[PDB]
Amino acid sequence: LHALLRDIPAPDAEAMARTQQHIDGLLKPPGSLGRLETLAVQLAGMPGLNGTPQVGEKAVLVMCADHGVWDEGVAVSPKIVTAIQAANMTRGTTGVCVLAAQAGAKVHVIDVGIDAEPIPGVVNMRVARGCGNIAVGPAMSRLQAEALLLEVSRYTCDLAQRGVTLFGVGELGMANTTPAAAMVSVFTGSDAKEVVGIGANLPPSRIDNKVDVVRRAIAINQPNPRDGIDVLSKVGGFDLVGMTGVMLGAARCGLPVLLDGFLSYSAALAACQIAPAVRPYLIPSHFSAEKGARIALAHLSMEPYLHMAMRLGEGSGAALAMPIVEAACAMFHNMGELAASNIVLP
Amino acid sequence: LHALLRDIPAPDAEAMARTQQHIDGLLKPPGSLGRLETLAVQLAGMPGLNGTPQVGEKAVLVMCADHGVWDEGVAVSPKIVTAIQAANMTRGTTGVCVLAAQAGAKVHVIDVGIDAEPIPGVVNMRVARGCGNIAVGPAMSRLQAEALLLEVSRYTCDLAQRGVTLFGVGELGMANTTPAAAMVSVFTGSDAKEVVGIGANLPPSRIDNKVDVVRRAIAINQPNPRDGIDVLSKVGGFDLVGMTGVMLGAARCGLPVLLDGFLSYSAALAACQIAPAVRPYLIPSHFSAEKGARIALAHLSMEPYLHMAMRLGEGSGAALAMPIVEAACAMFHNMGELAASNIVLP
Ligand SMILES: O=C(O)c1ccc[n+]([C@@H]2O[C@H](COP(=O)([O-])O)[C@@H](O)[C@H]2O)c1
Ligand SMILES: O=C(O)c1ccc[n+]([C@@H]2O[C@H](COP(=O)([O-])O)[C@@H](O)[C@H]2O)c1
Ligand SMILES: Cc1cc(N)c(N)cc1C
Ligand SMILES: Cc1cc(N)c(N)cc1C
Repeated sequence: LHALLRDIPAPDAEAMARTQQHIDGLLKPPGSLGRLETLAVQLAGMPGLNGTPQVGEKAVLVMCADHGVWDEGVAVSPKIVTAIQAANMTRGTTGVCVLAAQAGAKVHVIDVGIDAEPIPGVVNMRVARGCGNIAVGPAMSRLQAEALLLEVSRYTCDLAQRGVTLFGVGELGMANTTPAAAMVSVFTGSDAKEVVGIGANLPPSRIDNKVDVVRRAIAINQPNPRDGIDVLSKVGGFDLVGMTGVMLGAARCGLPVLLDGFLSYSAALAACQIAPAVRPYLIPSHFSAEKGARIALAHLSMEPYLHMAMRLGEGSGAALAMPIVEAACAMFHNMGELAASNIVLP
Repeated sequence: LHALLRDIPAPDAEAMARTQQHIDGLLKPPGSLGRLETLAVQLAGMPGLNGTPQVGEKAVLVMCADHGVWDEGVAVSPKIVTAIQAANMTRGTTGVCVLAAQAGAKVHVIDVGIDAEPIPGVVNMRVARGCGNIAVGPAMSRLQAEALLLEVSRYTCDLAQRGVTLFGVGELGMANTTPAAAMVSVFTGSDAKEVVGIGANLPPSRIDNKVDVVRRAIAINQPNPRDGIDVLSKVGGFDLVGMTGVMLGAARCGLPVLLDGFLSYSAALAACQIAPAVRPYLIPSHFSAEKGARIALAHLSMEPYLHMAMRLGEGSGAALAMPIVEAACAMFHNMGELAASNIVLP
């Protein structure tokens, strides 16, 4: 794991320089394509893409798991929905499945801790039947966190061998916006009230209880904000740990990762805390309607491309933004050049 | 033309109701897909789509024309770039061509007033070799404006016959952000300084001159803000008139139109002023980096889906958002239902 974090490659400034020069000479006013140009350059710096903005196979990894904190009354959805929905993921009827299909990406459903019997067709990496109730103690041990990080990381970079060049991350777990809020609060230094949202339609009246639970989880566990793994194991979850692992794996693989919503933001904060070298590989997708989204994105210093007021999770936003990443590549490779048209601009 | 505006159909509330009910029963927390759900319902109300959110063939109409106000030193790009770029549009090497190809849409290049010899492969609807310099008088006569509106409208709704269900609008004309700013100023009531931007990389030092020109154009022409056609003919342009015509044509055809950038916003203001019934058919794409974008979007009461800091024009943003429109349809048609999975939510 120390080896893993140690070998994360730095962006290729040489490739980025050639990219910028090429973009500037395209049939358009310099910089007129805004963030599309910026995105194209970023990709070019990623060693896994071979010095150029390109997109081969696409995959969305969905980490599924249950949370003990569900018993604290912080989620209105039945607990079994996690297992049921994970199963639907294999049938391609879920939101991320439909959106991924539109983007030509493949959805990988991974069980890292669902509290139910194993689901056929689902990748099995189950740590336990649900994580501990963070309200009264840790969600898991530090070893269980590190082990899962390692496992998911290898799985991710292994997919690279099969031709995957763009990753999307997502989750599925009833009550997971609670540990996510706790993590955001700890990494950010913001009060729980500022980060706790309604998750999956939590009634406004029950919001006060959710804030109390987050506070309790933090007071009891005393997670070290300077230790990302410590925070994840104490007030996080298996699904959140998995998302972090995907980010570390892609970074080590020198490939781009598309974040999704609020849950992915907390995992991204943890990842960047564990290994800053990961940041250059992160690509935002949309701006989650969850209350604590603005704060989480600010500390990540990211500005999403899409404002859809989405809050489904599953990696649905990640899939929706994949066409954008491909558009930056198309621009870079298919556009004509000013010089070829004898156009000279000041 | 009065017949045209008179026959614009109202949205189908019955179809929209069935749509909302169907979306609410999808395999996800009600409303969790945010603006995707809202978009899906909007499409369902459009009579041309036959009571359901669907997308058949896609087209982007690019209105090209030159402006006399160019001689006032408000644009840094050579005037011939309009003709040269219009030609490149036929070769598929321009920004909108590359982005449209990615979206599977066809680009229609239409010449409504380029100041150069006719370009082969370009649809000819030329009103004149460039419009009048709005700084010293009107850009065109009221009749020339009404005639072009009618011509473009018919062309647009005629494409519907060929299977087009989604339209994208765009333009090409050196110096056109000047008349666009003038129009936004008049329709909005905002001062020129608040709406004039740098267009295609206009040096910050030359911005003062551009503001003066806009003021002069308004003072001399005295356009009636309550008369959209009056405003277009006086301080608008052929390309701006064409964009307005596309919007009126699609609306009459009961079909959706994707706006592009700042130039499209001014055309949209004019269109909604001429016929309010057009508003329900307008779909925003991205948020233009042009200074007067926020104000124009506010009066249009629209919130773009994409924040790419783009300012190329051509309809490049419109093309970039087409996948989003298709995603709303995919969600609506391909997602599973809660009842089928025995999932019950409060
Ligand atoms: O991705 C987001 O921004 C997102 C925001 C709110 C809710 N969710 C989804 O809803 C679940 C978490 O909501 P909750 O109320 O059970 O804490 C989880 O399974 C996520 O997939 C996801
Ligand atoms: O669409 C926009 O928001 C947009 C914003 C700024 C500039 N443009 C493009 O640049 C041209 C107008 O810029 P300018 O400086 O000649 O007034 C015109 O041909 C447009 O296609 C387009
Ligand atoms: C200079 C220039 C300006 C614009 N507006 C466009 N579309 C293209 C080029 C090349
Ligand atoms: C209830 C519920 C919640 C979530 N978070 C998801 N993805 C799906 C469903 C059905």
